[PDB]
Amino acid sequence: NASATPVKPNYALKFTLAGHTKAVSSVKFSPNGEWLASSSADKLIKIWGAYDGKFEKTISGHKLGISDVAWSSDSNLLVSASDDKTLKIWDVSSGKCLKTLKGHSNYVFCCNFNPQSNLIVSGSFDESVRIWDVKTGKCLKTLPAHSDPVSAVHFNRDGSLIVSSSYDGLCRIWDTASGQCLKTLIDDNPPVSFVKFSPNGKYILAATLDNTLKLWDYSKGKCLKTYTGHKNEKYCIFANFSVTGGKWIVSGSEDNLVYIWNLQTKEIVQKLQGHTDVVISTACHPTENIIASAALENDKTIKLWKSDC
Ligand SMILES: Cc1cc(=O)c(C(=O)NCc2c(F)cc(-c3ccccc3)cc2F)nn1-c1cccnc1
Repeated sequence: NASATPVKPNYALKFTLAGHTKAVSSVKFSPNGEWLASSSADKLIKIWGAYDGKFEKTISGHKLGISDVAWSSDSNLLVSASDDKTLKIWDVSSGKCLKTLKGHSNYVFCCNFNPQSNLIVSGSFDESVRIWDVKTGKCLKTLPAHSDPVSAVHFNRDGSLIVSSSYDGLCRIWDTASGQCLKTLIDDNPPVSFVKFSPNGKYILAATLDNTLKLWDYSKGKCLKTYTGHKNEKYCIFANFSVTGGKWIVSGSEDNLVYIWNLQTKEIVQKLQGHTDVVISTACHPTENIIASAALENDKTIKLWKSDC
């Protein structure tokens, strides 16, 4: 009683990046592919070579831990989101703080530039989404987005839309220009710990704290794919579309592994072993089949992985 008679990636460890003194929170590749930025509970941002993993510099100034970091499209600026209730805009070359973005009334959890990089979007424990002017550092809009902390914020491919997620169990799609809510994605209502648009902007990938990732057609409000087998019941774990080779979904996990799924078949195709604590963050290199992963305080390292597809 059995059946009658696709390629997988082969990610392998290349480098372990040590230096953070507390849990890592977020890793992001620069758009130019040259750098990896890491944020940590240790209040620091570190910059590493994306290709050889070589430590470049520490950027300091936040008064408390950092949950997230994000690059401008020209790779020249970073924004960071901190428990000190601020975001900071950094000149990466000089390491200098250009602007402190003040307005959130509690921890800032998540941040992103728009592709244009004239705006920053932030989400906070204060349950709001804010849109900031990069040039002036002024808050342009406060969206009453959620009824629990905002876990993720992301612009789509042309900057016209924002997606937000919250532990309130909702994903919302916002019109950037007006700040008006275009769509709420909702029955079981598990907390939403992470969301991002697909690179093509047609789909959103949402992580829920029932050990599940789902690919939504948000226009149709229909779930097209489900990815599971990993552990996620507590943390905001960054997930990704890997598009440089085979079409994969990449995520961290509370079982200390990096999970890679076939986007179409939803099968687990790789589990990357090596981290010694929760893998809180994954990132995919913009041009090469390279993954960065980072872990919580029993580990505190970033790992770089390479695949042939
Ligand atoms: C060039 C390019 C290549 C990509 O692989 C993607 C992208 O989004 N890939 C993820 C992806 C997919 F591979 C397939 C499905 C899917 C789901 C159900 C049924 C049928 C298909 C959904 C997905 F989200 N995007 N771009 C891109 C990049 C920048 C601006 N425009 C486009």
